[PDB]
Amino acid sequence: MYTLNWQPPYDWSWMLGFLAARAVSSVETVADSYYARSLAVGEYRGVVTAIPDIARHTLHINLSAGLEPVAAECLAKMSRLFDLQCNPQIVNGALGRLGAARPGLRLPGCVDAFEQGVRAILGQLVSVAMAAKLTARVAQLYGERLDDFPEYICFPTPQRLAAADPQALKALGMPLKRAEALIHLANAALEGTLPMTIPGDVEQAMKTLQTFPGIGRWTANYFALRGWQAKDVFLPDDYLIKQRFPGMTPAQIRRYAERWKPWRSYALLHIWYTEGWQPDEA
Amino acid sequence: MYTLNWQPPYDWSWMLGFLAARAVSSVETVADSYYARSLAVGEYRGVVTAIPDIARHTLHINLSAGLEPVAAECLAKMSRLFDLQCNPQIVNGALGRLGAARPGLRLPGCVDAFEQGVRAILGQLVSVAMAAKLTARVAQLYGERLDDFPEYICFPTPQRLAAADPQALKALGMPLKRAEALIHLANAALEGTLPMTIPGDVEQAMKTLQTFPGIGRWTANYFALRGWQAKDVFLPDDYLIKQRFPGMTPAQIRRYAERWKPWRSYALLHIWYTEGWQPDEA
Amino acid sequence: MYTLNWQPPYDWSWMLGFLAARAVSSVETVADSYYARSLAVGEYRGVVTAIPDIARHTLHINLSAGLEPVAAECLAKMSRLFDLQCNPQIVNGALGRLGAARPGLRLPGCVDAFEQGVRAILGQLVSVAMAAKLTARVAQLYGERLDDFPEYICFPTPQRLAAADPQALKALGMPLKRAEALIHLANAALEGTLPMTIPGDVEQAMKTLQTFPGIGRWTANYFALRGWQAKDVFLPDDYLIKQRFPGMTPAQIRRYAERWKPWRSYALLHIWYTEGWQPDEA
Amino acid sequence: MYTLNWQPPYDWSWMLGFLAARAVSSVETVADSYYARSLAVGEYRGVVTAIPDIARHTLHINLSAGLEPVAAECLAKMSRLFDLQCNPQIVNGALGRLGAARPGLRLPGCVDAFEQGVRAILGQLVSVAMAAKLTARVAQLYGERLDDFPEYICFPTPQRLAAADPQALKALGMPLKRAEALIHLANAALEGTLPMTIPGDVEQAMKTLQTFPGIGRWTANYFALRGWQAKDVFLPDDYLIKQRFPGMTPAQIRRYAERWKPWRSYALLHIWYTEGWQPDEA
DNA sequence: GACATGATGCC
DNA sequence: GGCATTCATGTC
DNA sequence: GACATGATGCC
DNA sequence: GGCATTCATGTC
Repeated sequence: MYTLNWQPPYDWSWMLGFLAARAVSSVETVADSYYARSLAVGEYRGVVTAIPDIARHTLHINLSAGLEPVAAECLAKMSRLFDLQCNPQIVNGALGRLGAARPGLRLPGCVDAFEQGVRAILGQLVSVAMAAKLTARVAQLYGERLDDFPEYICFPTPQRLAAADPQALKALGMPLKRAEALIHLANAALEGTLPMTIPGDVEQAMKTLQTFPGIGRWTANYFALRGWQAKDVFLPDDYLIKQRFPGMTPAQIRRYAERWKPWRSYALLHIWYTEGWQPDEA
Repeated sequence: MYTLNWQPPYDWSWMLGFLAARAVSSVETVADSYYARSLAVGEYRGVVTAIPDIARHTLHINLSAGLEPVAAECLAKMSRLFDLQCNPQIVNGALGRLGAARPGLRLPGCVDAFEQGVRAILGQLVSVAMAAKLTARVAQLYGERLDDFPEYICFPTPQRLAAADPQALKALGMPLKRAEALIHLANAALEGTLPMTIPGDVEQAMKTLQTFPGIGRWTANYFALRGWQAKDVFLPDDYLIKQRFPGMTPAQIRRYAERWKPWRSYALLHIWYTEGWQPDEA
Repeated sequence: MYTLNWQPPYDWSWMLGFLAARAVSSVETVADSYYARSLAVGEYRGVVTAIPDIARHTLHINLSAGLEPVAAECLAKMSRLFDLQCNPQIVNGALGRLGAARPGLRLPGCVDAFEQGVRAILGQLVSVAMAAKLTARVAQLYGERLDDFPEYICFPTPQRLAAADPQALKALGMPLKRAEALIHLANAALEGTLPMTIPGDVEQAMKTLQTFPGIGRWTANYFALRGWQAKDVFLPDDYLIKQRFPGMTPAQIRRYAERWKPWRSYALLHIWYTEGWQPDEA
Repeated sequence: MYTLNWQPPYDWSWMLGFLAARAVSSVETVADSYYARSLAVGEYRGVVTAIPDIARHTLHINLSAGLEPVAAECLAKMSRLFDLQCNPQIVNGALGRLGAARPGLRLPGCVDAFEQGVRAILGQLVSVAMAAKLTARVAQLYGERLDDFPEYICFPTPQRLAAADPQALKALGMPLKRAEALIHLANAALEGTLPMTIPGDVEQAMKTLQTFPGIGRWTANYFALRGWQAKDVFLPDDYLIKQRFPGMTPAQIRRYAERWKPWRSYALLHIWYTEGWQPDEA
């Protein structure tokens, strides 16, 4: 139905793969040729299906009737998730060989910042597959199901988690703190203290976030990257990044990684996916 | 040449009219058959042009190639500006009579909540034409002209206005406090303190807002209305509203307005743009 | 066994009577000729007895054995409780006829600024009789008893009230918010944010107290008057006072009292205990 | 004239010796057999003199006519300055070896928390001698010279120092930050933010003090020691202490010292005054 | 990983 | 010594 | 109109 | 009485 353009190359397998390693049971559905999920925009809802057209470097988007009144915003969310805006060779041109291996690499964003906020928090300490299982449990319990599509369930809204009880959340399998951090986050959402859109001054914006309970500099950096699609942010405290720069302290990794300015968010993703990348043997 | 749907009726005359009176030179163009303006999404810039198609119950939108990478968000910004989600058959069924004469009414939104904030402030205690000239100045002095279309100019981003001299602003015609308020607002917009999207709790959000220098309840409400497009807001502190509700106080008005919940914003528009209106004896 | 003299006149039947209506059971004993109470200065405990020797305008203070390692401090407390520094000449000369009735009128302070804080808050709304009852109940629940004087119980420390259960204090006959105030006051005392001695800028000090939950303008003034023995404070928003100035709004009364600087506290006392008194409608 | 009791033993030579080394010209006078200094309690000023009576186990204290109205408080201040409450049997008993050679050791207090704070600040980084003359200059400038005894000047009041030009002090001989520190301390004092008396939670009060500009943990501690006469503080950051504990980080010294509570303040002193002192190797 | 705590230089 | 910043610890 | 100040009910 | 909210009122 609706269609959006992107600029070649676009590694859809990599993107669809990435999104799939984090897909949430009953909220998302990832296939080799399309991504599909529940979606809410105020009281409006339904399902969004995105199908790439490698041939016409186009992305087709289908909305269920429930979402039609807000079609546009839906489209905007998808474009932010997929990073259509990305001009692959402006980025690659500044990343030399670091990306040469896969020039179609895009920044996996999100369809909702609050959700991404919840996602980045449950991702603390644990594995990607576990954070997925976890987020599913939280969704299963606090997320509202679709009348129109039973098989689907909407991601928990801010006000549903705000009223949630720590003990209940904790029960799902997370420490008491993690749960409280989630209940705080939802309140800043209702109050509009959590930026749902990429702020002008990202750093300051991030600092503000780290004052939030349960949100450290890692949670803040990663959220900046996914929730805001911040393109020039690196992660010196990331598990892997540590293991990718063996023998270095957070400020040398940051001080090192600052050579990929202003596209560090991309340099980060490349390093994550270059199987055996060791800093330049110089 | 994209296209967006809308449910009829839709008083296009009324809308454009409303947008024309407050149109800012170099920034916006409003003809009786189309609306066009300068737009900026981050660092992407160009010019938007919407052309209502009454036959099709459709809004056509063309995009300056400089905005094609971010077409989706652009389309979303227009849909918010024109209130494309509105199911009038629902709103009017709710207000009954008050909206019987102008069933095609829509809430005139904005293209960017920050811009609309600036606009709200510069709209304080002055005629519409007045403010649309004051503002036009600001956009002339702190705006990013386009190369693709020199004729237009982008609204001042928060970074260009954040680092502005109070006197520099004041000198275009506004108390110093007013120039100060825009400076503040601009800051919250850099550290994500200014909610760029309708928050869950709009009362709370507004209350917070009010602590912002240069912002009172009137400005908060008008901001929530145009900036967030909140549908159940009313301005009992407004100049004309006082006139429409003779000898009645903010409180009296406010609760009389309670009869229109959850669509007090539409009710407002109907009363404003309906000269000679007056409350009942019950 | 200890003497501290005073300048005449000194209305003792009035001082004691006052301290009598407000006397707290099991903590204070007040008769026609002497005053006695439990007293604790840190880990030092014991009873204090005050016996005025009108004939030789000297006050006889006796101290239980446990307080002797801190006699000086006890004496100082006793002297702030009885306003022995007062110079009847200066206040009465400055006041004129206002105090011609009772020149021995003194400013009744306290023995511990925290205690007084707990009294002031409790002295809220209820009658003086009620207050003493309510206060005594708290002392019974949180006070330290004395081995040598089983009939006496020490007034509760901040260390016990900070740890108090608001519901426990509530069950004693006070609104939840009122108990939440005691606890806050108690905590303030622990971190040292409650002035235990008259502060350089009484005014600013008081303004800061009002920021405390539970403390309004009245409590903050009555605290300053009794707890710091500030001599130039007035209670324009007090009950009885309002009666003393019929038809006058706090600001009026208050503008009137300016005529008494800097002995407004003393002024207040006389006007309070001069039943007839009325302003000069000139 | 007045007499205060003290429990034996009391090493008067050491005590008077310690005050002497830090005696401030025109403020204090220290001699083999007595101690004298100016003293103002509100608008009551005069000179205080303390003369120990080894024979009768007592401290004699005379006050100039100016302070007689507030004499009891002068006695209390003196009792705090000379630690008259101290029971050597208790402290020493518990302290063991440490206080075995000089069992008459006492905690040199102060006669005014504020002044003491000032002293703690001015005494930073420089030698006891510097601080003394440094302080002296401050007193001669913002002080209140006594008419009855012109060679004496009352240590400057908060209101006075709060309103001093930070550059005037810089001139007296101190960094501009050491000066703003005084202006700040003085403001806190004007409004009651500076605990003029020992708090319930001494730990929490010190933590708070360090927020004060110019005040660190060292000062915050030294302040709790002399200003509040806290008996359980240690100074693991003192230049000399670090020397008495060679090759031990503050946290280590700190933990070792835990063996002297609740009298770590005394232990400190003892240790301070023992050249070849060193912790037990085991 | 969040978070409190413990271990160079500058001015 | 206060103060800023960057490692390095160590529960939970 | 924002924004100080003063001057009715619900706890 | 604390306290949040409301109706003038004067100012910039």
